[PDB]
Amino acid sequence: HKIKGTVVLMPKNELEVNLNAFLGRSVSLQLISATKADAHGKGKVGKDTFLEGINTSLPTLGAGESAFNIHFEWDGSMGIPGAFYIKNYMQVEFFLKSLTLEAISNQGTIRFVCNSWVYNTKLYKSVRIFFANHTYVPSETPAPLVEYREEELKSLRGNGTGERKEYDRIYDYDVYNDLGNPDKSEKLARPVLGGSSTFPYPRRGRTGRGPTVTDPNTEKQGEVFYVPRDENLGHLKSKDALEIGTKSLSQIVQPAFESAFDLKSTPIEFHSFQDVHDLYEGGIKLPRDVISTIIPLPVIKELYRTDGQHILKFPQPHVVQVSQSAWMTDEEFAREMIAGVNPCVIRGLEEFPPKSNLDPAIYGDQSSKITADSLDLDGYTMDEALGSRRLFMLDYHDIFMPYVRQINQLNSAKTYATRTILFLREDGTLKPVAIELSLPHVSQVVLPAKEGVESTIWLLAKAYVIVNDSCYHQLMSHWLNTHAAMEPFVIATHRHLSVLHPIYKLLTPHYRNNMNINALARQSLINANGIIETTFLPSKYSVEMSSAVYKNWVFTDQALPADLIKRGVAIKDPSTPHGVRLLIEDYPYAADGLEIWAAIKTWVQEYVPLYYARDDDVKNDSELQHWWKEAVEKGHGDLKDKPWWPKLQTLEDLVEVCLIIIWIASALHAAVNFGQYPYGGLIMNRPTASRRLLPEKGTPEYEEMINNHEKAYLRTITSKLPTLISLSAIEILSTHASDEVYLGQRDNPHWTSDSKALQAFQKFGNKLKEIEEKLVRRNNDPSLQGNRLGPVQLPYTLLYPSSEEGLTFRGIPNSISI
Ligand SMILES: [Fe+3]
Repeated sequence: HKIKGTVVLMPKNELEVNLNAFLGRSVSLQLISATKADAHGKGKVGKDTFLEGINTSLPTLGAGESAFNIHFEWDGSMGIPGAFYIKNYMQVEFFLKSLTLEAISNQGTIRFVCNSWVYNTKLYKSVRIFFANHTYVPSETPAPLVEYREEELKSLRGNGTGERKEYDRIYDYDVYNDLGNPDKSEKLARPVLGGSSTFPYPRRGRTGRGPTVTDPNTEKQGEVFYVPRDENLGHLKSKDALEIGTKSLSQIVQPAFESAFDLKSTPIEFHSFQDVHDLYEGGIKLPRDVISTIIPLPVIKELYRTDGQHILKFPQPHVVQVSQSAWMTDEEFAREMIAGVNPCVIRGLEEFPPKSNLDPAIYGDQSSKITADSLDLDGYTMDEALGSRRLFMLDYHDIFMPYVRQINQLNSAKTYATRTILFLREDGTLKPVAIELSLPHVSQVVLPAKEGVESTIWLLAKAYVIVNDSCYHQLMSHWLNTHAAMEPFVIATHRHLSVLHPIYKLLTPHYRNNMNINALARQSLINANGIIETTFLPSKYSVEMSSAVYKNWVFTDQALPADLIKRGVAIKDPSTPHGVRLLIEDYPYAADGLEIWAAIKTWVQEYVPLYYARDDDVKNDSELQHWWKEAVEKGHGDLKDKPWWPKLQTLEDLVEVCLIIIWIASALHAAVNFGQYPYGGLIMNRPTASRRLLPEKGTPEYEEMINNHEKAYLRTITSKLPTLISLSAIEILSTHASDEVYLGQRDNPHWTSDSKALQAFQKFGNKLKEIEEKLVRRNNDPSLQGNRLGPVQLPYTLLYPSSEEGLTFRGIPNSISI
């Protein structure tokens, strides 16, 4: 007869960085039948129904939320509602949370989970439609809803043309042709990444602003880089809009810092290690007009403590919280390769010497010059060490050698291509035993030393290694393997899986804020003269170097067990719980990771069978098949010919693909992202650039090395000004916003009506709490102190599932959210 409903929404003002106006004829809803169809087979549509009154007597409401009453006339000819249209006649958009229809019983309640911005009706080509929270593979869709389902998908795809506007909900692909700024200056031209065999690259979200005047292949600049509207996350609290901090850092803060150095208001260079420690003790003193430009900015103002006049004070990095000098030890240098910011590059060594795969015609003999007899392996012979699998390496030789010549031509950059040899001691810790520093076209081996000028040469050798590692970490482990690799799957999901689809509901929580942070990164982080180019060694070659590495990116090798085996740090072993035996038993990233991997695997294995009983059902799901086809052939289309792509013809394939996607977006990104300021907030520990080669004997640079090793170090690594910018950047990227959604959580508890899926999700969340307790016990186990805490006394918490807000060195978000 009449159906009572409650609409929950958020006015615009609540999510930026008058309630009676919603009443009257301002907002119309029309219910759509799931069971009665018109003559053309489409669900019957009801009459325009308007919000009747405010509902303050609702206790479930959250911050910024308002609830409205509504009553629908729905007679016996109309059936059961499964969807609704909404039309906003106001001039201002609002954020629609939910619609709930009440019935005589609690089972007869129908829930609509919306979470979508609704703009004025005149801006939309099609009326906004929303579905109830029932889950349906395509063949199970109630017949009267079939055409609505497909038409909404078509609306989300668009036609591949047009400039995208703020309120568009159109997902499509384009190449990375929007990073250069040639119309401003020819020196800001950058290669188009993607769509060629020279520069393969994952696609990003299409924006459609059109060509520059000087280069038809490059996309012109804009003040706002479009993302589909519901990707562009609002926040209740402006301090949680961390993603906009990078834009302010580049466009406002960096020019202000630069002015202070131009005017010689502060020393241009660090002169001692104390000058660096000062940054988080008494602070750095800057002119008042610089401070007054910085501290009124949202987000930016949270990065520093200030006296309001002259002081900016950075927070104390975790890595120096117990020992100011432990970072200099060989033990910590080695330990951070398995428990640091970038713990996933080290490889097992099964032959010696290590060899290069580079073309000898271009580079020279590239056989390693390290000799077995020069190494102190704690009394082991090389034969013994290899055979017991105690030798490991951090090999950046082949990755960097193709670019060293171009980098070293730049004015203030000089680098080597490095290899580091590591030995696994009988006590279970890694020992660095040699570093090889190579140039193309002298190339030196450096051995550990604790005394004399040689100990300084060794300290500098470690710095060149970490410059390699930092660049690889930021551009490859972090930017390429998580942010960039994931965006094509986000695009494909929205274009081809209905909101009704079980796999849409499984994956989309692991996409939150991903396209948004990436678009802001294209604008201010990885663009020409952006933050990365300004602060990291390779300058304008940074992003294209990640294209060279993408040539070898393999989707199925992103699975954690596969990665460990590929790198030779584990072996296949069915006698173990996880199917792999670690060659470095105490390996913190891998040992904790395997626990998280297994819990996600169990969740996916218990969810997929709820909707697919047999391999046939996977093959016959046309949305799933279109989704995976497009993700590979367009989204990662430069690699579409590779044989290792799963074909998605079996349940096992579907589980594997979903598990890998969830892994990349949650635990992998967390493990490489949230340690950036904790380890790298001391620039000497994680230098981002090197500016000169090793001094030659008999030069004043060499004499300086003998008499003042701290100054020799600081002249080698990142200069003070880029240090200040990069520390601010990585402080932002290392912070959890207070509205983060962590692994095992979801934003709405009624995301599906299927009680079976809800219970399996409850079990997943409980397992994560069990694992966190297990990991806590590992960090309290004295036998594992050597690798989990190290000389820096910093327990490895980066894979604890839960976290409070802030710069916490722990917590696994669902998604690539920062
Ligand atoms: Fe990130």
